[PDB]
Amino acid sequence: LSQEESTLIERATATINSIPISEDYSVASAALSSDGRIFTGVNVYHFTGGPCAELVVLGTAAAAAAGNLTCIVAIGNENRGILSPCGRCRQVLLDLHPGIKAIVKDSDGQPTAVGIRELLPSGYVW
Amino acid sequence: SQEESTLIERATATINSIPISEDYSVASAALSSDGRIFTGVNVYHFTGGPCAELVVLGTAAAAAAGNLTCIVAIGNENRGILSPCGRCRQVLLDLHPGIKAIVKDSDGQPTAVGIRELLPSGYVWE
Amino acid sequence: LSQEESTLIERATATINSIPISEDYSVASAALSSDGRIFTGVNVYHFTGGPCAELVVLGTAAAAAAGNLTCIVAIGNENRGILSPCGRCRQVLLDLHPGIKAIVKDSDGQPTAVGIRELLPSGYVW
Amino acid sequence: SQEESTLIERATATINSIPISEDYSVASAALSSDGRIFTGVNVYHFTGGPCAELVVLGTAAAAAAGNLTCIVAIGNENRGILSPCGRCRQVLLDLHPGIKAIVKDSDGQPTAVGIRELLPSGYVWE
Ligand SMILES: CN(CC[C@H](N)CC(=O)N[C@H]1C=C[C@H](N2C=C[C@@](N)(O)NC2=O)O[C@@H]1C(=O)O)C(=N)N
Ligand SMILES: CN(CC[C@H](N)CC(=O)N[C@H]1C=C[C@H](N2C=C[C@@](N)(O)NC2=O)O[C@@H]1C(=O)O)C(=N)N
Ligand SMILES: CN(CC[C@H](N)CC(=O)N[C@H]1C=C[C@H](N2C=C[C@@](N)(O)NC2=O)O[C@@H]1C(=O)O)C(=N)N
Ligand SMILES: CN(CC[C@H](N)CC(=O)N[C@H]1C=C[C@H](N2C=C[C@@](N)(O)NC2=O)O[C@@H]1C(=O)O)C(=N)N
Ligand SMILES: [As]
Ligand SMILES: [As]
Ligand SMILES: [As]
Ligand SMILES: [As]
Ligand SMILES: [Zn+2]
Ligand SMILES: [Zn+2]
Ligand SMILES: [Zn+2]
Ligand SMILES: [Zn+2]
Repeated sequence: LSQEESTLIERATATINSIPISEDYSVASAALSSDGRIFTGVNVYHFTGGPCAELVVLGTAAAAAAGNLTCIVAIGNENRGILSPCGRCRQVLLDLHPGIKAIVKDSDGQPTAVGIRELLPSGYVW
Repeated sequence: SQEESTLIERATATINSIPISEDYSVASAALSSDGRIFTGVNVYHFTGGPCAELVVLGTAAAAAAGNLTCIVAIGNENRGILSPCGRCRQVLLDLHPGIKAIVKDSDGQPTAVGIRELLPSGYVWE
Repeated sequence: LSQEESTLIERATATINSIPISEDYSVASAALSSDGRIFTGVNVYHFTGGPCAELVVLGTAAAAAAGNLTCIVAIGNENRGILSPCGRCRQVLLDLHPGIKAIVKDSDGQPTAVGIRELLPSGYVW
Repeated sequence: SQEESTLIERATATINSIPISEDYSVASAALSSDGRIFTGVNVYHFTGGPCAELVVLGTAAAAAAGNLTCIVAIGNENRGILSPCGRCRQVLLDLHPGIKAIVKDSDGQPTAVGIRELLPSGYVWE
């Protein structure tokens, strides 16, 4: 319902729907920075651990000296909507942006922002 | 080459435009067949945070860049050109088989080398 | 308190304490199979995503046609005790062994077996 | 060579001793300086599940094998020898710089090749 939430979802959705359907690049992500910017990116699939969209976003933000990221979401291609961050993404997000929130779907399938720590209970502290 | 220098210059500007960091310490820049340039910075993590080159691949994909023809990585602390790691070579060989990577030759001078030459008898993923 | 729990912890602990102190190999893991076997392994640290001990254990079990794994634990070197599985390990465990439990420490720092799904709420379904 | 054939034979027996699987489809066997042989099977996962070779590295480390001198990977479906992937070459070059890998030559016959030759102008991690 949030304007910030709807906008992030919109940017990620528009990003994935603007590229050709691909099995290598099938998810887009968008994150909001505390200094007033939004960074996007798409995943790179590879058996050796190609980065999820969220990790591409982290590198894109870093390249712009974005600093602290407060919220991030991932949207799947072919109108799949919000995709929950995988376990590796949660670990990287927790270690590099502990104050970040991730948008996921609740029981009713409605968008909801959750603290990263809640997505990774008793998380490993690197 | 003009295109070569262009990527080196862009990646160098990128890493020199962000705070010194152990998490974000390398920048990369790639050239697409259409002539566009894409950049990115690595995201270090023990679970396999993406190298700058992989962030670049995802950034280009988010822009529907298509095929990439050349890519280089520049390290912080004035280290200069860094040869692509083994994982990067595999991902590049699988997603952009015709791409070339810039590395330092015997005399420490930059040069463009085909991906296949950097991964002889390479494993071809199906 | 469980005998099965104490034994897994013991096997993992004995495994890590039997090798030279290393920054590359610093954690051991042990998992129980439904067919009556216990598999161990140590991590392999690498920036490209060297496998955590638990992933080495998964490959070791697979090599023995172990089948279904029911419980797994990780023990750090230098008497660090039980280490919670990282986010990537949780994702791999969920996708390859959905019925498995992981031993982690509770508020009182006491060993406790938890369902993998509880360690990865609203988990991404590959 | 006798040692060569030994690794090939061991890895072949390993992959042929487990159920056909898309998650566990390659076996690897390595030789240590002391003469011991270590095996393992890959663990496929998009977040970067370990290749069989990395599982082998962790298995050897759990036995305090020390330095590894040679390693090979054998694929299921009677595919035979598989060249080590780019990520594997990087990890091998960083943790076992003097190791050699068995690959198929021009005539498709097995041969031992130094890791450095498989990763020319390789990135050296610090
Ligand atoms: C044959 N092949 C493989 C196809 C394979 N089915 C692709 C696949 O499953 N990709 C997925 C891998 C990562 C990605 N993903 C998942 C969770 C996330 N929210 O953290 N962020 C993210 O980017 O989601 C993709 C997704 O749902 O299409 C090739 N690409 N060649
Ligand atoms: C303590 N710590 C770790 C510090 C560690 N020394 C960082 C490090 O070595 N990072 C490296 C990881 C990836 C990156 N790299 C390497 C090869 C490449 N050309 O493919 N592309 C690429 O981006 O190069 C970085 C580099 O040389 O500083 C933390 N960040 N917390
Ligand atoms: C300089 N350097 C890096 C040193 C670095 N500090 C090592 C490090 O942090 N390793 C960690 C990486 C993975 C491992 N780990 C974590 C969570 C797990 N339960 O899922 N399973 C697992 O094996 O835990 C190790 C641990 O706690 O020592 C080198 N190795 N060269
Ligand atoms: C649908 N799916 C994916 C199926 C996929 N085709 C599996 C696949 O290609 N796996 C490969 C991933 C790693 C492995 N591999 C590659 C190079 C190596 N020499 O370094 N060592 C190694 O173990 O080789 C396997 C291989 O050739 O079957 C699932 N498992 N769910
Ligand atoms: As939000
Ligand atoms: As070039
Ligand atoms: As248990
Ligand atoms: As050999
Ligand atoms: Zn992810
Ligand atoms: Zn790399
Ligand atoms: Zn892990
Ligand atoms: Zn590999």
